[PDB]
Amino acid sequence: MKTKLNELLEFPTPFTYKVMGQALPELVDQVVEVVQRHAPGDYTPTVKPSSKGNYHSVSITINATHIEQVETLYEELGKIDIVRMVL
Repeated sequence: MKTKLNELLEFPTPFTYKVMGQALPELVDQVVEVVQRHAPGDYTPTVKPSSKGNYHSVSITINATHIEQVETLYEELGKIDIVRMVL
């Protein structure tokens, strides 16, 4: 595929990302749902206590076949109105 946004080189590379922000219970649900719909295989975000129970920093693993694909996947899981961010 060649769209210069979700697919171009067609090569699934390991993207070590960290979605840090507010502690969201649906974060792991959207992380595995958006990472599977775009890249083959199920993945999850390892949440860790960074500052408090209200704010959590998770490490999401993703094998997006394109560079910009992992960017849209982060927006799909981090679309909450609260502070959402990714490494």
